[PDB]
Amino acid sequence: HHWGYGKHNGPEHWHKDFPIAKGERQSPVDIDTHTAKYDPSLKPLSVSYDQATSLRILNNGHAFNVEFDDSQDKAVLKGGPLDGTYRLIQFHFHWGSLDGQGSEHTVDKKKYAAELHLVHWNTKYGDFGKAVQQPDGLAVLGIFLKVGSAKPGLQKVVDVLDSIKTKGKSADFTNFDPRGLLPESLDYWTYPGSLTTPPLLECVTWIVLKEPISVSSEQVLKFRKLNFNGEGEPEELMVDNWRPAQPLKNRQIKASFK
Ligand SMILES: N=C(N)NC(=N)NCc1ccc(S(N)(=O)=O)cc1
Ligand SMILES: [Zn+2]
Repeated sequence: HHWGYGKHNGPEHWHKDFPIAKGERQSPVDIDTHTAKYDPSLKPLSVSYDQATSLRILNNGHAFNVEFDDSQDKAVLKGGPLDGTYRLIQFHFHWGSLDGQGSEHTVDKKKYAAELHLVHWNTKYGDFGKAVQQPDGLAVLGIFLKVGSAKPGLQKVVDVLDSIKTKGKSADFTNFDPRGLLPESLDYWTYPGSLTTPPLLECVTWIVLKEPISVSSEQVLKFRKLNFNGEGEPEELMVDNWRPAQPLKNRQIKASFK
């Protein structure tokens, strides 16, 4: 009876195994655009993904992760609110059963169809596992997805999903360029938060881009053909794998723009 996104094991239950679920800096949050504070101390984001080395794509029963070689500074995030270098380890998405829901963060209470999370860890901590134990261990770049025109840089991801339909399946996924998932603008909001899944550790500097990317209906429909279940188990579509907005508490979200 492990955590997930059903009625019996979903977000409202997580606190029983992970009491930090009711902590002081949980994610995601609603971003009130009028109450976000423009912060002139914030720097432009530096996204350096030209040397990224994707390796594999995995259905882990919650989402699918596209994994990167994070043994060197090949794909790094710097600048913005950050004071170190953060290596890309994986990206994944959260999405809905319908286009009207799926994002984790919200903007003036609006839900997007999905949200991309590019997960990076602060190199001074040596490994991801050590970084998640630190208040500045991770930087997650969040990008909203809306349904409209196709995202050509997503299609390579979409097309491999049939090979990792069920929990525990992986497929080699080399030479994927994550630059093809970015919007035009790197304007962002930032705040201190948490992992949005168990163990819900309060280790993340969130950087949420203002400008969404557009994906096609057909692209997101392929996400919704994935399964939470393993092969040879009853089919449960992998949909609505998002945590809803959590209390802001003693935080003000900062804007890089205005
Ligand atoms: N490196 C990993 N595979 N990360 C992992 N253990 N899962 C940990 C993890 C990483 C990121 C997020 S999120 N949704 O806050 O971006 C949740 C959980
Ligand atoms: Zn995520």
